[PDB]
Amino acid sequence: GGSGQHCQVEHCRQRDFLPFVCDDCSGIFCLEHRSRESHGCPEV
Ligand SMILES: [Zn+2]
Ligand SMILES: [Zn+2]
Repeated sequence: GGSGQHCQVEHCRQRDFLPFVCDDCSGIFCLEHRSRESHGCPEV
């Protein structure tokens, strides 16, 4: 929207994404990124 929230994973793209933050991991996460498991969520 305005440089407010961006996927923690630097590898992620710049294009718009799904603003999904992890309860345990404050870092921003995407809906698709989950399937990739690039972040390695503790509850995933
Ligand atoms: Zn992402
Ligand atoms: Zn997480």
